[PDB]
This record gives sequence, structure tokens and C-alpha cells, in this order.
Amino acid sequence: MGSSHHHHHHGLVPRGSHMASMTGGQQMGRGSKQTNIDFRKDGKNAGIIELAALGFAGQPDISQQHDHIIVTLKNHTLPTTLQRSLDVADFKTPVQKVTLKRLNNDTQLIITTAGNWELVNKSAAPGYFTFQVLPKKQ
Repeated sequence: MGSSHHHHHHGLVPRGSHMASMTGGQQMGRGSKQTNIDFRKDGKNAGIIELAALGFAGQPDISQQHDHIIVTLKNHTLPTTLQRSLDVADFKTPVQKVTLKRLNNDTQLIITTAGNWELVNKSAAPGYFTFQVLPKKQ
């Protein structure tokens, strides 16, 4: 019943599906919640600040000063709920204090230091950062 048909039905005939593929293997990450920091020592009196910036894939702005280190994670907004300071005084490291400071739209790391020290910044994955503060021994 009709004239010529195919008026709104061209005639694409399917023959099954391609949907079965399980896109996934791993969970997502390891410390994958939201932006956070950690402090530890490694080797010999080195102050290691670990940084977990979830949703930041690139490199922060690290400012190396003798007084302190300033990392700025541009366009990474740290919740004030995650901003914590680690006093870490007398850990026998060149780090005097670790401070995760939320900035307006950025995240700022304030890693207070003193004297001569050495900064080795590491990225373990896009989002997981690490700052190894060695004492520059003279």
C-alpha cells in the first residue's frame, strides 16, 4: 500500500551490533580523588613533597627561591577543603614547611625552604607530581 515508498526510509539495513567492547581495564588511578599533597624523606635528608593534582595534565609553574618554592598549577582550582599545611619542622630536611594553598583559580604550592637546597621535580603521571628537595651540601 503506497506509491513508491522510501519517502523517509532510504533502506539502511543493519546486520547486528558492534557493541560488546568493554572500554576499560584499570580503575582510573591510585590517589585519584582530588588535589592533595604529601611529605616524606628519601635517601638522605631530602624533603620530598608529593603532589596529586587530579585533572592537571601538564607542568606547573615552579618558582625556585631560597626562601620557598612556589608552584602554581594554572587553571587548577584547589578546594580549600584540601588545602593543608604540613609543619614538618625538625624533620632534618631543607623543607621548613609545606603548604598547599588554594589560589583563586589556581593551586599554589608553597614549600618553605632555607639555605642551599636542590629541587628535583618529577611527574609520575599527568596529575601526579613530586618535588624532591635535597640539601645542597657545601
